[PDB]
Amino acid sequence: TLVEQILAEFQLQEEDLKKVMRRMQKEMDRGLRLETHEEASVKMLPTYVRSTPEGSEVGDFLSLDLGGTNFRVMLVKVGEGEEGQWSVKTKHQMYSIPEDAMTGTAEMLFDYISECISDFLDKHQMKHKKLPLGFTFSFPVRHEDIDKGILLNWTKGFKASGAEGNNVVGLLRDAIKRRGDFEMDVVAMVNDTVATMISCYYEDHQCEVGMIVGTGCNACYMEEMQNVELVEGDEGRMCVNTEWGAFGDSGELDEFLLEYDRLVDESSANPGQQLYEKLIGGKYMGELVRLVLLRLVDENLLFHGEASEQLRTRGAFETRFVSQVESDTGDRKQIYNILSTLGLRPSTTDCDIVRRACESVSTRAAHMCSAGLAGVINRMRESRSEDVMRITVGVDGSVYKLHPSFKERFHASVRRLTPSCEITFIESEEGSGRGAALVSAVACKKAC
Ligand SMILES: Nc1ncnc2c1ncn2[C@@H]1O[C@H](COP(=O)(O)OP(=O)(O)OP(O)(O)=S)[C@@H](O)[C@H]1O
Ligand SMILES: COc1ccc2ncnc(Nc3ccn(C)n3)c2c1
Ligand SMILES: OC[C@H]1O[C@H](O)[C@H](O)[C@@H](O)[C@@H]1O
Ligand code: NA
Repeated sequence: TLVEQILAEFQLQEEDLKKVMRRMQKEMDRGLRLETHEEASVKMLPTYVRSTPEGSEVGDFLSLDLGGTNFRVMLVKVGEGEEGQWSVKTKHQMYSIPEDAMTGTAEMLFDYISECISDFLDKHQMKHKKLPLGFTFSFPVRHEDIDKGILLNWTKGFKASGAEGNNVVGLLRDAIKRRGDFEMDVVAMVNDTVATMISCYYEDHQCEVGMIVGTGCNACYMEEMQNVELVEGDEGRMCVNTEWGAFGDSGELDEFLLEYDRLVDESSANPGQQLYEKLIGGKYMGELVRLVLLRLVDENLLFHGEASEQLRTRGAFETRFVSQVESDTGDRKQIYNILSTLGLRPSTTDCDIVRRACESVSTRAAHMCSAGLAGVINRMRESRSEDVMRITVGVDGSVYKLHPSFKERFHASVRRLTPSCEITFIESEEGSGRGAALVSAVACKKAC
């Protein structure tokens, strides 16, 4: 009961979720308007990705993916399909980011990116090939066009100095000039949410929402042009990057924030920023569980009130451990092994408590995430005339894909909050790479 009283703090009633949903909708409306776009916690950044009236280039494309724990370079072949365009990743290489490069300047980081591109083109006999470049940049960008935009600020622990406020495409093109080895036609820069939505659209034309639940958490959707006041025109739709991770940054989530949320935030690389994301993302989930277990040990409710050296160190309870604990069949074998590796010798009840602590944090993440998506979907419903809105949501991220129960708790909670909406959820197959190449193929018809 004492353990259950502490875990009860993570509960969110239907009215709590509807309140989050309504406040998300409010912040989304505020971000789209000129008078409030600047002070808005939910930035609602125009991407310049429009509902295209046909015009795509076919062939091989080079796709870049910067945002995750590592960095990826891939080759994607695009062609004329039934729907419109098919796309397939043919070659790929993952590169790790060094400590001195992540701490170093923007020019140091982008030179390393340019060095990785050289390594890929050399080890694939294509340095002599002038390919259009597609760039998936999983960070908040204020766009001037499809191939132009400034980094607003780093998120998810990134720190490369002299990057914020500068044209990201400009940094990459300058780094390529600084090398002289190869030549790239940097054609498009898209967010990971956008890349995911675009790749899912060719499988289902009803896909007008992109959502990422991985290290970070964010969504994009197709907004009516007349509602995107930060761009000129009233015809068609434009994809808007909500940057919903920053919801709560103006105090919108204060009544829902817990001692563990406050501890994660103070110790993070961005204190006071990405608060909503800090309740959901894989960068923070395992850390939230760690802080809960530590509370239980101080209250003498877990491990006889004794925590290990590893359990008392930041980042030790990895997000994958949350997913592993919740995959346990009931024999406690998976929980025991995780805890033993963390230097603990848990009892049968300690294992059960750790499971409960994991479910409490991951259920809150799924429910909080659902209120956001329901907000986007109901906002889209309002700006349309039909009996039932049938919409497809394109999804990516390890938390949503790999966690044993997140997906289902999330789907059930979204459907509950979205009446007269028929939602289809599709997972992206190489969404970041294919999406960036698909946007690049259309953008090529105008620039290259
Ligand atoms: N089995 C797992 N279950 C749940 N979460 C996990 C699992 N494995 C890793 N993670 C976490 O999820 C994150 C990695 O998510 P990824 O899908 O690889 O996306 P990413 O490319 O690293 O960055 P973004 O923001 O999600 S596009 C890290 O924060 C991990 O701690
Ligand atoms: C739902 O809307 C869609 C669906 C699929 C798409 N595939 C490629 N490019 C798209 N849009 C682009 C690229 C460049 N611009 C100015 N607009 C695109 C837009
Ligand atoms: O990667 C998932 C998301 O993580 C962070 O919230 C970024 O600010 C956003 O650009 C990205 O889409
Ligand atoms: Na407009």
